[PDB]
This record gives sequence, structure tokens and C-alpha cells, in this order.
Amino acid sequence: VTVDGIEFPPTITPPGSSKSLTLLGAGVRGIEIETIQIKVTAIGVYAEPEVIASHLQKWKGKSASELVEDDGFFKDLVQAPVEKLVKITMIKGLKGSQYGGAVEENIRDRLAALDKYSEAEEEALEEFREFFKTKSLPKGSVIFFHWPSPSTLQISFSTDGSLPEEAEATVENANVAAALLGVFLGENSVSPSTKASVAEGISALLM
Repeated sequence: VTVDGIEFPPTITPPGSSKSLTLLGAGVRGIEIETIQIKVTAIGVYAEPEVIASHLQKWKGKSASELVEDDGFFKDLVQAPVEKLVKITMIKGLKGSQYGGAVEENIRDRLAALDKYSEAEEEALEEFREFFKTKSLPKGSVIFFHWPSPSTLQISFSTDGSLPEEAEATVENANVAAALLGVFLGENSVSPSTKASVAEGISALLM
């Protein structure tokens, strides 16, 4: 499986973890320059297939096109209490503070909309901001977002693109954790391509 020349492995064990997760789908974050789509990142989404399948039973029989159009499906996915991992490979290089500010803005907008942005969420976003502050994210580098639990976010990163040995940082906050996942799979998604791919992955899995 490859996305814009970036191959996503069928499985990944999250940094520091023992549980092997399976690729559900992958896509890109696209931004436009005067109507032209530019690919900035490739995004791969991983979870435990047997396990996540058992929380999404209600969606069996539905095709990819049907899941894609159903917002409750992605909500289930986001909310499902199983281990998840998102692997992001940079296609255009960015400053960590740029990548980090963009994600933070997305999350904050989501928390605001849900009316779930209080002091705790602010402090968690600070930790998230702190992670990317002095980092550079060149072409080919990789960020790992790992949700061992829906309220626990573990982050790591390698300039190399190689798999970190361990998680570098942990952010403990249910709302921010879930909103970040939503950046990818949610109403607040930056990547319709990833969502369509994950839908196509899960559809096939449920049959």
C-alpha cells in the first residue's frame, strides 16, 4: 500500500508498545494554492482489526460509499475504545511550530464548537504545542500519534522516518485526544482521502 510514493506498512507496533496494529486506510492532507491541490502529508491510520471490527458491528453490510457519507460511522470510529495509531509522513517540509499550530487551531475550533474548551484542554494543547515548538519536520520525517486509550495521546517523531523506539511525550486529556483523532477521521478532518480509504478498509473488514 502506497500513497504518493509513500508506502504504508500493513502493520505497525506503536513506539514503546507490544500490540501490533493493522492499516485501516491512508490518504493525504491537501492544501490549495489558488485552486491547485498541493500534497503536504501522507496519513496512515492503524488499529487492531479483530477488536475494532467488534465495536463497529452495527455497520456491517454497508459499502465504502455508504460509510463515507455517514457521519455517525466516523463518530463511532473516533469514539471506539480500542488502540489506534496515526502515522504522518511529511511530503512538503514544515517547521514543527507550523504543523503544530495548524493542528492546534483545528482542535481548538473543534473543542470550541463542542463547547468543551476549558482550562484543562488549554493546558493539554500547550503540551502539544510544546512538543513541536523547536522541531523541524522535513520531507520524509514522520510523526506518530498513538492512542493506547481514547483519552491518552502518545506522540513520537523521527527526522529519519524510522520507527521511534519509544513514545517521546504523553498528553492526558480526553477532549483533546479525541479532537486530534477527529482531525483525521472526524467532522474536523483535514483529509477526505484518508477517511474514504479508512471507510473502504473497514467496509472490507466487516465482511
